[PDB]
Amino acid sequence: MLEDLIGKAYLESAEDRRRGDRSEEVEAIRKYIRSARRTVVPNWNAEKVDAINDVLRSFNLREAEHLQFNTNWADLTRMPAVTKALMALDISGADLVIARGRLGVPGSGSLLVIMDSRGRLLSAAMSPPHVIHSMEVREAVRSEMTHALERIGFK
Amino acid sequence: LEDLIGKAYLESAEDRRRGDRSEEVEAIRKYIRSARRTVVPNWNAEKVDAINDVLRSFNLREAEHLQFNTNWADLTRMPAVTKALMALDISGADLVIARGRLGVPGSGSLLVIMDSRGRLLSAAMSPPHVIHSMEVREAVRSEMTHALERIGFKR
Repeated sequence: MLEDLIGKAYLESAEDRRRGDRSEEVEAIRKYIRSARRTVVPNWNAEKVDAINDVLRSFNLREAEHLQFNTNWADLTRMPAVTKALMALDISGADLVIARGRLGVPGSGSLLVIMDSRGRLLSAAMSPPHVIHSMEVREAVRSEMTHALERIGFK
Repeated sequence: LEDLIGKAYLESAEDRRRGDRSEEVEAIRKYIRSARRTVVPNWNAEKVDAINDVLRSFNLREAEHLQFNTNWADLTRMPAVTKALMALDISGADLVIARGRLGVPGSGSLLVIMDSRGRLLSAAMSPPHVIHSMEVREAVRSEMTHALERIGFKR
């Protein structure tokens, strides 16, 4: 499904017919997520993985298995959350990856991403650095996971 | 920023990293305030004017904008980031602000603030317009506002 719609969207942009995202594209992202047989999270922290899984369960989505690899190494790259997600994909071969880490440079706060089996970005959500807005991490993760799904029309 | 990046990288490397530090977030704000030239690749006057209205309200120098075809960013995996990098590579500016698609078709919008070496300082997102009927200038205004307030700017 996603390849079909990407090919079509790419042709649209190429022919200057692109005027934003289309309801069928958003729907396909939801369908991809709902049908994913294996979802993996590289984050090892139980509070964060449990928060993610709490939210998935609340949307009737299959829970994520977590990996147990050193994820500090992602923090020496330009987009840590995305690097961590790609690491999870490359190790696991999963259909869906959900990962959380730093947005960009030190100081830039947090980004949670939902990525597909070929390394593409389906949705995401962010929080300010904790030093700017205090929020218990489990609630930050819960809200980011919720926002990442609701923003593409999940109920 | 490189001095703080070095120290943050050493923390992560040595298993001492526990989130972003106040001094790091402060450094990002300083970098943004000190920028000699801010460039926006988005050509749409409505989007550029909304960005500039926000910058002005935060006492920041307004962005110049580029005029080139930005549709082609939409054939890449992270269109907003691609667009920002294109703006940086053409302009040599100190600060780039760019808005475009987050990821795959259907994935909504991402606004990024990028430094002179292509690193991500801050960002903000909106759902696809089909999901949230926000007027686009309100979408861009709110994204620009969120991207600055999340790192501690005050209007």
